[PDB]
Amino acid sequence: ESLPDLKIEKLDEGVYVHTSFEEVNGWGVVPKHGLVVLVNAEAYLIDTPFTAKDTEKLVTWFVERGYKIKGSISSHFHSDSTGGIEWLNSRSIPTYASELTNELLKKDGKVQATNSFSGVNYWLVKNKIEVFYPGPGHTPDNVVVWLPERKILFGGCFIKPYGLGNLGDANIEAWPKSAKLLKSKYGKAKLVVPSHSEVGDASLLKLTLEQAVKGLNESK
Ligand SMILES: [Zn+2]
Ligand SMILES: [Zn+2]
Repeated sequence: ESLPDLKIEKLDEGVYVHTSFEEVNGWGVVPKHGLVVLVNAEAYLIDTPFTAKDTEKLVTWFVERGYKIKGSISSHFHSDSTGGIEWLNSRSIPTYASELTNELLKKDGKVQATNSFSGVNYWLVKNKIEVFYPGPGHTPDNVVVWLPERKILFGGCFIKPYGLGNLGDANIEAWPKSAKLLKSKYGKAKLVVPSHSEVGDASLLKLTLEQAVKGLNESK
């Protein structure tokens, strides 16, 4: 009835932070950040909004300012990251997903991305966008997206300094190990964009690490 409208804010050179909302069973509504990275005249969707409406608005807002949407990539199989894939597929816009996240969607009777990748890393665009997989954590497929020439890290729902959040499809045992490996590879971070918290810096990495180890202990 009353849910904030899609917000698109500029983050750096060609990087935009997009936020959509959705009523789940928390203290009500919960915001979710994603990103549009502009390479040249080509935009890329790092995670999509929860719905087609928000995904349709986001796309056109960029197409309006003369940018062709080259594709999207989802961080994990959940909805704050895969909802708008459907809309995108019908408009036949290249959609990407990890082979584990596309398997998980399938499992849930959800439409699948039209492009898969595997391995510890994938260059969506060779020297500008890397997708890294530190290992099971928030969910078992969650990936992280790295912006080389800007030191920005999109860590979606994996990065959660203040609270682990939805433990639904977690791997509490391994989150600490992945959280540790992630702090190592990309500690060279300028910015770190969580899915449900204010933008940060290398510190959100150490925070989620303690947050995760505590979660592991706090269960045994
Ligand atoms: Zn999630
Ligand atoms: Zn989430």
